[PDB]
Amino acid sequence: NLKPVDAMQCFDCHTQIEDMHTVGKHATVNCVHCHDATEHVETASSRRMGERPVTRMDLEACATCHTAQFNSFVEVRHESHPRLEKATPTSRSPMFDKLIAGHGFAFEHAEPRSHAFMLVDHFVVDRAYGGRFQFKNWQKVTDGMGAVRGAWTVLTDADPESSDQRRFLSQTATAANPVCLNCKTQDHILDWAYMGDEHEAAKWSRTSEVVEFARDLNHPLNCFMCHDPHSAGPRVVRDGLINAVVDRGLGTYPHDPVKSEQQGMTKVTFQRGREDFRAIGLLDTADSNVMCAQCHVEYNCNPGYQLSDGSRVGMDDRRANHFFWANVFDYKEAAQEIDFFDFRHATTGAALPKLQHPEAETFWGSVHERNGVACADCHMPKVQLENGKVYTSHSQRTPRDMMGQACLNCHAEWTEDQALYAIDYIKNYTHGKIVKSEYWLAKMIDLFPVAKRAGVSEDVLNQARELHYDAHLYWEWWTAENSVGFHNPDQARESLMTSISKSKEAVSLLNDAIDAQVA
Amino acid sequence: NLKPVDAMQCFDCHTQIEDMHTVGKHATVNCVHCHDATEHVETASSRRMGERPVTRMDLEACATCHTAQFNSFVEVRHESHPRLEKATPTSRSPMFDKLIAGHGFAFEHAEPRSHAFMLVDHFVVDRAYGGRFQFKNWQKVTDGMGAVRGAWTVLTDADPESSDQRRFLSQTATAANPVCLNCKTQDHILDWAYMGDEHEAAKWSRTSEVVEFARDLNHPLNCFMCHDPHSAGPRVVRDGLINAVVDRGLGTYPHDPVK
Amino acid sequence: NLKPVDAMQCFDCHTQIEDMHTVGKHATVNCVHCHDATEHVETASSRRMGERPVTRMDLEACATCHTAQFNSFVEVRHESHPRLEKATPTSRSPMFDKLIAGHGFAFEHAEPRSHAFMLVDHFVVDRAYGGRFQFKNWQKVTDGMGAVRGAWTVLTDADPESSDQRRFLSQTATAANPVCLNCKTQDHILDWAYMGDEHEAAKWSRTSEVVEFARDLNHPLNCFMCHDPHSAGPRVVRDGLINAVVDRGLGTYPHDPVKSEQQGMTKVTFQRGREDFRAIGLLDTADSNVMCAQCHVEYNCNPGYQLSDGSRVGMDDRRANHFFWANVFDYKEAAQEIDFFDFRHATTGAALPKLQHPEAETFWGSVHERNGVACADCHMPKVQLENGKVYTSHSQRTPRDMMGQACLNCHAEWTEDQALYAIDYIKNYTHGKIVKSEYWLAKMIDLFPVAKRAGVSEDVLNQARELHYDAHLYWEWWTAENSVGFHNPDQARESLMTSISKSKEAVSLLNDAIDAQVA
Ligand code: HEC
Ligand code: HEC
Ligand code: HEC
Ligand code: HEC
Ligand code: HEC
Ligand code: HEC
Ligand code: HEC
Ligand code: HEC
Ligand code: HEC
Ligand code: HEC
Ligand code: HEC
Ligand code: HEC
Ligand code: HEC
Ligand code: HEC
Ligand SMILES: O=S([O-])[O-]
Ligand SMILES: O=S([O-])[O-]
Ligand SMILES: O=S([O-])[O-]
Ligand SMILES: O=S([O-])[O-]
Ligand SMILES: O=S([O-])[O-]
Ligand SMILES: O=S([O-])[O-]
Ligand SMILES: O=S([O-])[O-]
Ligand SMILES: [Ca+2]
Ligand SMILES: [Ca+2]
Repeated sequence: NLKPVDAMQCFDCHTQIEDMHTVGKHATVNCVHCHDATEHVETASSRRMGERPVTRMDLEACATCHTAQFNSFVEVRHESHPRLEKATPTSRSPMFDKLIAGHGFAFEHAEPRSHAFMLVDHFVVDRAYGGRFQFKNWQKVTDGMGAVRGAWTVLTDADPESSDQRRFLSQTATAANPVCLNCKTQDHILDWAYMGDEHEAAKWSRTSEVVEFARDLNHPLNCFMCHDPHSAGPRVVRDGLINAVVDRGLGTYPHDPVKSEQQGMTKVTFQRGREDFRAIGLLDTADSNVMCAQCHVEYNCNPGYQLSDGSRVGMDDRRANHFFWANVFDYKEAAQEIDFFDFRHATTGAALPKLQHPEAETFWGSVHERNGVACADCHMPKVQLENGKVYTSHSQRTPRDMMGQACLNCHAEWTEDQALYAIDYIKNYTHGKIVKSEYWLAKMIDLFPVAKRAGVSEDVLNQARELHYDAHLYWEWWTAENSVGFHNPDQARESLMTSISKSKEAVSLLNDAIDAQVA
Repeated sequence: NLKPVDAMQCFDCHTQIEDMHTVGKHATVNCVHCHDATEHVETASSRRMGERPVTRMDLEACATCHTAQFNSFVEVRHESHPRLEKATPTSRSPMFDKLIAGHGFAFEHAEPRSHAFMLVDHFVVDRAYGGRFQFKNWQKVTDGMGAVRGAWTVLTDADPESSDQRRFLSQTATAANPVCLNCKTQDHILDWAYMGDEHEAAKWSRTSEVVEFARDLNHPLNCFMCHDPHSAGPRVVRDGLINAVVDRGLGTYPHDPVK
Repeated sequence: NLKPVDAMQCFDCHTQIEDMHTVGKHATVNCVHCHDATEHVETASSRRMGERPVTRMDLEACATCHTAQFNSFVEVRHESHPRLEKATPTSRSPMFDKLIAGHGFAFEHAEPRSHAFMLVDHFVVDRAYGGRFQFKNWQKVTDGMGAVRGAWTVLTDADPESSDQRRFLSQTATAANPVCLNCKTQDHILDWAYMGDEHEAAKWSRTSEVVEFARDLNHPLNCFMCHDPHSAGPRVVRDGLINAVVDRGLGTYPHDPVKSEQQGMTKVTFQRGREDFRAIGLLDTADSNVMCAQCHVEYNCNPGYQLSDGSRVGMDDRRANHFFWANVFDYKEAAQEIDFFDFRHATTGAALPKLQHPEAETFWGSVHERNGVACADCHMPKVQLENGKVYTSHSQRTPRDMMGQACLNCHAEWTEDQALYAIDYIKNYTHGKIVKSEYWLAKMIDLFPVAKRAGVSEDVLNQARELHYDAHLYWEWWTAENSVGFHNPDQARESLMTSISKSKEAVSLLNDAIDAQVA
């Protein structure tokens, strides 16, 4: 059984914790729930840590007093089909392999499934660790509760004796690096300096051996990613997000200065040896738009190249951990501002961006966002009980499972079937334009080898490569983004029509040049 | 927001609470969750209460850290048919009126329904208070969460100016007395001496005016009826049961001395 | 009404029948249930048949005493979508037409449906008889009971006056031959010599006119294919299977000598004019793995060519009726051992194998097979009755229809939804790798005409053709095999990664050679 410690002892040295803990809704929650600091207190001085206290990062540390929220979070949605490859005719991107050739996602890119699995799925996907990690057997894929208890309770490592990234099966890649883990877990929150910069007090950084780092990590989506454990107040902890909102002064809502001021973020910094070490962003309000934007954004979390001179941009570079914080029509400018692209297309040779699930940036300026609706209203609504204490569902999933709470309370004019029909109208229309964008991109890509072999000039090929950048960006945003247009239907429409226009322009350019060589 | 108090200072006088609280699974749960003792601490000695501290008996005191248990308790089972008289051909006792004639249960004896309603149902049944108490209207019969928040949030008293047991409608009885309430609530746990015997320190006893007692009670089946709030360990609080098992030496299983 | 005959009369001449019938569970079942032998007994001698007795092969001969098993067998699973072409984007092999070009399956290859239809479906598929046979009208496609009563009760022949294989509609083929029928019916069990070799006593053989043979056949999947009618004991009757297990000494479990000895097969031969004529394989145990392996295997049942010199291998050759009895990683060696391939790819010119539903060979060495599980545990389980005599379901279908009996009795840790999710994880992952294997095969195939037209050498084209053999084998095994990886997920994964590797190797070889011609 837990025995309480005297927090006044701690507060003598930890004045920021004192100011947060004594004022918030955890003022009565004793430190012993999350820290074992007995030897620390015996050996610390006001400026030296002494013995390092143990800090619990397991979700069960919160589940004892908050069982309803924990249980709602860990539920597995079995209807969210698992390990389902997107590069198939029945999924999001039928022509993905041709369009993405040259990039590591060609090795595997599955649809998302329930949050319980995020860390294990990151470890086992074919593009990440060369197939080094597997579930202990194929039965363990069902075990959401086990994954939450810890990745290493359900996974195996093919070679515990080595720590290098290498292929263990032929059709795998080794794309994973330490930046990735910041959107899968924050078990490393006390061991990673802000942005992953080198730091004397940091065990792990952008340049660490990712296999060694992985072995130290266990829990998905820690509860404290959105809730300060000391004040219980709303926050973010993701470095890249704090960097965009606060350091670069872009604001929580870059298109709306007023909403940014009402619903802002305050950066709180913690030091080691009196040098800045790590930071959090305290939110003015419990704003799920910004909480979910810790991960559901377009980002760099990988090495790349410079647009200017084509030189390698390695993990050591700050740009390898970056939130662009830009909508699809501002993205090219944002990538130019850091002089960066992701890969060269294997067929066309074009410098190209790689887009990641940009839900937050897509949602900006949409009808729902403009009306003050937030991710949680549709994806984590309040539970409705005939007789009960209301709490917020933490099962972050499609509103199709809870249409009464997620849609119909606001849309009183609709039945469930009518609201579903409105969603499908948007998704069907947008998916049609995605498929057409892919048809035109593929037609363009396939002309590159024909043009090369016909002796078309490098100048013409480079003109087509510049068009490929835009044709790609204005398509891939929408196969990356998970709502199939629902979050912003007009923007999806405008972007996908632009993609098709760019590809058609490139097709015309190449066809004419090929024909001129033939004559 | 709650601010914790110095529990060690309490323990200078409260040695039984100290022994229970420091050892069990509520050792880290501060007294401020259930007690407002600021003036008490200022005025008490080990031999004098001073100002009486406030003690919370509402179930929400536990629901903050144990929402799953609270929500499962308060749920209303709509299939448990409400206000269903047992003395009918389709219920438990078709000839109950003839057989029970002379007893107060002849005025009304319904089948049980969900625990959330036990205190309000005790107050409104025709055999108990002469029909003095009613739900505010016939819609309120559904409101389990409201009854749990407190009986007087969902009930009305026909005559707040009098405190006597009498009939307000002809076919009612006044069978209720203070002993009844021990199986409906323990809001009176600090105001009732063991067995309801007369005691200088008891506001309420077996001989109190039950209408006055009723007005002072709010919550059904308090969570602490089965769980000690200090140790979190298993217990009972009902005097009559402790009297049978312990005082009269019958044991928890009178037919099995080993068990 | 049936009148019993004196079996002692028969036993004077039929001593093998005596030894089987008098000992087994049909010792009390009189010969008249299945034979009309009155004139036979009047005219036979100990070595000459005289008048041929009539033998019933209709399933109703068993249904009188075994109605439960019969009714469970004949049930139509309407959820098993009928006449569904696999070469479509929503089915098993979206790029099948490009990959299989040159082979008769390009004319039609539908998904399987319920066993009641196997003989009629064989007769009416577009690749088989040139469209000669049809159901009497499009309503008859529903009539499972009618198909079981007899194919010719529900089918019509476009030209009863001719017996040649020819096209009756333009986009059909005439792939059917007498070997095919051995996996659709055994009505011919007394009229076909072992392996279909020429024999004086055999009415039909590998070289027969298949249209004439077809007209003589009526019933699907006779009950006696797995149960000896005389002893009632477990057996197989399929010649190709007996040949692999017994004649070639490969064993019932080629990867496990011990299991092969515990669960073995005894070949029993019957003679005509004191010369070996036909055979059965009596099983040591009621082993559904080996019973279902009569048909659910990779096989030759067709003419082909020699790998060594490219010469035709006709129906007259023993190799036209062959069970390879080899897993995917042993198959190439098995085809080399008989010097055989199926077709030349229409685009690449590569010699290629054609793979057939290799469920039995895929199941070997899988986790379930290693734990002593058999096909019937998941596809024909015991019926569970609150009050009833237990029998074995004969409705051989997906375990999704009976998850309680097929999975959950063994997997107590799972709900039905969890077990379904585990199946889908495997099928989704494997199908993703199938689609990727097809993408790479298609990319390779499409380079052949480009290379040819650029003047690439025959030596390079032949190197690519050798790679095509392996790229094809390691892909097609999995579109042929019906579990979409479930029966052996690790093997599917290893094979499909090998396919992709081989195709990528060939793409690189051809691209480099084309580029060298251009420069
Ligand atoms: C002064 C003598 C201290 C006492 C009393 C307590 N802590 Fe401490 N702590 C102290 C220092 C100098 C440091 C290094 C960081 C800094 O602020 O200078 C720490 C660090 C921690 C940590 C972080 C550990 C990590 O892994 O990075 C924790 C969780 C922590 N301290 C907790 C803690 C508790 C619970 C205390 C009361 C029991 C406590 N500290 C007392 C200095 C001092
Ligand atoms: C019991 C000892 C608790 C532990 C362990 C955790 N929390 Fe808590 N939490 C607790 C209480 C008594 C309260 C106040 C309840 C009230 O409404 O009065 C809270 C509150 C929260 C909140 C809401 C805060 C707000 O300002 O609205 C959150 C978001 C919260 N708690 C989160 C949380 C986390 C993430 C925990 C694990 C690190 C955790 N709590 C543990 C009691 C206890
Ligand atoms: C936050 C900015 C992230 C970074 C850094 C990484 N990932 Fe991620 N990932 C993120 C989200 C919001 C999602 C779900 C939405 C979606 O579009 O899938 C994911 C999903 C995955 C998955 C599962 C789906 C799949 O692609 O198969 C995997 C396997 C995964 N992510 C791996 C991964 C790798 C290897 C990363 C570093 C190269 C990485 N993620 C970083 C958010 C973020
Ligand atoms: C990084 C730590 C994340 C935070 C914060 C949020 N999400 Fe997320 N989400 C993330 C990943 C890596 C995945 C894929 C997990 C996998 O194993 O594949 C997801 C997935 C989702 C989904 C799909 C769930 C399903 O049933 O398939 C949804 C609807 C979703 N995410 C929504 C969502 C919301 C609304 C968030 C703020 C409350 C949120 N996520 C935060 C990564 C992270
Ligand atoms: C960000 C992706 C979150 C994660 C990780 C966790 N919670 Fe959460 N929580 C989140 C939101 C948007 C809200 C609603 C805020 C509002 O006022 O609208 C909450 C709320 C809570 C509460 C408060 C009580 C309630 O409303 O239910 C608690 C106690 C709470 N959350 C606990 C909790 C636990 C235990 C978590 C890990 C399993 C957890 N939260 C993660 C957003 C996010
Ligand atoms: C948060 C500030 C709490 C308050 C308010 C209440 N309880 Fe509690 N309880 C709390 C914790 C942290 C624990 C330990 C959890 C663990 O398993 O480690 C408990 C435990 C209990 C138990 C279980 C006790 C045991 O198994 O020995 C019970 C029965 C219990 N709590 C009851 C309870 C009651 C009735 C409350 C209102 C008077 C109550 N708790 C309030 C945290 C908190
Ligand atoms: C609008 C046209 C109504 C219809 C249709 C139904 N109800 Fe009603 N009801 C309505 C009002 C305005 C009121 C009084 C509200 C108040 O708070 O003063 C009521 C009252 C009831 C009651 C209580 C009656 C009592 O004597 O105390 C009940 C039990 C009730 N309503 C139930 C009910 C049922 C079951 C209905 C469908 C048959 C129904 N109402 C329809 C308004 C309207
Ligand atoms: C000796 C005079 C016989 C008598 C008595 C019976 N049978 Fe016969 N049978 C006999 C011969 C020489 C043959 C040819 C095969 C052989 O073993 O040498 C047969 C064949 C059959 C068959 C197979 C018919 C076919 O189509 O191939 C059957 C089904 C059969 N016999 C049945 C049978 C029955 C039921 C008898 C008792 C009523 C019986 N036979 C008697 C020789 C002799
Ligand atoms: C009635 C005259 C029957 C005819 C016609 C068929 N079978 Fe039979 N069968 C019959 C009996 C009385 C029994 C024994 C029942 C018992 O359990 O004691 C059987 C048994 C079988 C078995 C089980 C054998 C075993 O060793 O376990 C099988 C597989 C079987 N029978 C198959 C079968 C076939 C395929 C039939 C048509 C050729 C057939 N039976 C006809 C009675 C009768
Ligand atoms: C046993 C070794 C077989 C041989 C010989 C033939 N077929 Fe077959 N066939 C077999 C099985 C186990 C299945 C079901 C599994 C599957 O993958 O489909 C089939 C299926 C068919 C079908 C229906 C499905 C389809 O392809 O449209 C047809 C029309 C069919 N088979 C025809 C056919 C022909 C023409 C054959 C000789 C060239 C032939 N089969 C032989 C098993 C076996
Ligand atoms: C040859 C005589 C076979 C034997 C012995 C077994 N199977 Fe079969 N199976 C065969 C064919 C030709 C077909 C396709 C029939 C058609 O008309 O398309 C099948 C089909 C199946 C299926 C699919 C059923 C569905 O609902 O779609 C299954 C699940 C199946 N077969 C399983 C199976 C089992 C487990 C067997 C041993 C008990 C078995 N089959 C034997 C051909 C033959
Ligand atoms: C009476 C008004 C009918 C309606 C309503 C439906 N059907 Fe029909 N159908 C009808 C007749 C008289 C016939 C020909 C019967 C014969 O044996 O001559 C049919 C035929 C069909 C067929 C076969 C078509 C073929 O081309 O061979 C099919 C597949 C069929 N019918 C199906 C069908 C469906 C699905 C209906 C509802 C949508 C339907 N029929 C209605 C008479 C009538
Ligand atoms: C192989 C593909 C089979 C076909 C064709 C038929 N049956 Fe079958 N049968 C098969 C198996 C795997 C089993 C279970 C054996 C075990 O002990 O596990 C059976 C069993 C029977 C029985 C025994 C009683 C029972 O378990 O139900 C009978 C009487 C039986 N089978 C009859 C029967 C009939 C009538 C068939 C044609 C419709 C038939 N079997 C075909 C495998 C196969
Ligand atoms: C007993 C007769 C079983 C039947 C029926 C089913 N399963 Fe099974 N399964 C069984 C065992 C003994 C094992 C190995 C257990 C271990 O931990 O060693 C399995 C394994 C699986 C697996 C994992 C396969 C892997 O390759 O790692 C899966 C995905 C699985 N089982 C699923 C499954 C399904 C869906 C079933 C019904 C169709 C099913 N099993 C039946 C034992 C038995
Ligand atoms: O209070 S923290 O800043 O040590
Ligand atoms: O914020 S900057 O990188 O445009
Ligand atoms: O790879 S993650 O960013 O989807
Ligand atoms: O500790 S109590 O008994 O005052
Ligand atoms: O008994 S059989 O061999 O004629
Ligand atoms: O059995 S042989 O053909 O390898
Ligand atoms: O053609 S049969 O072998 O599927
Ligand atoms: Ca990116
Ligand atoms: Ca073959």
